[PDB]
Amino acid sequence: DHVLQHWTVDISIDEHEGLTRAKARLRWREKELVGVGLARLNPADRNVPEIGDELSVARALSDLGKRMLKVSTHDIEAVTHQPARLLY
Amino acid sequence: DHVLQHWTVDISIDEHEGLTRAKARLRWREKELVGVGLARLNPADRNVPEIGDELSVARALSDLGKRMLKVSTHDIEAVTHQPARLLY
Repeated sequence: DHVLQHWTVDISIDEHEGLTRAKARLRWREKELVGVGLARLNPADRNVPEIGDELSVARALSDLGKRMLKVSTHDIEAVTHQPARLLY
Repeated sequence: DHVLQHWTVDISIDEHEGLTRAKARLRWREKELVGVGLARLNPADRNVPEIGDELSVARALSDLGKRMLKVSTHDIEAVTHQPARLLY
C-alpha cells in the first residue's frame, strides 16, 4: 500500500585559505538543482575547519531546499494553471 | 592548496494514500541528523504524485539544513565559549 523511493544529494566541499564552499546537487525526474553555501573561518575558529565544512553544507542544503520549493511551485502551477507560491 | 571532500544525503520518500513523507539523513564527523518533510496531495493534483515527492523532499532538505545550522552553532559556541545563534 506504500510506494517507497530513495534519492541522494551529492555534496562537494572545497576548503581554501579559510573559505569553504559547498555545493549540493540533486537530480530527480525531469529536474536538477545545485544548492550552494559558503562559510569563512575567522581568527577565533581558524583551526576548526569542521565548522566551515558543516556550516557551508548547512547553507547549501538550505539553498537546495529553497530552490526545490520553487520547482514544486512551478509544477503545481502547471497542473492548476493558477499562479502559486510556496513559502515552506 | 584546496582540501576537497564529498558527502551524501540519503533521502527516503514514502507515499501512502495521498500523503508523502520524506526523511533526509546526513552523517558527518561526530554528528547525525535527519530532516523530515511532509506533502499531502489534494484533489487538484491527486494524480501527480511527483509533486508530493519533490515537495516533501524540499521540506526535508530545508529541515536538515536548519538542523545543521543549529549543530554549527553548538560547535562555534564550544570554541568561543560564548552563546551564539546562526540565522542563516
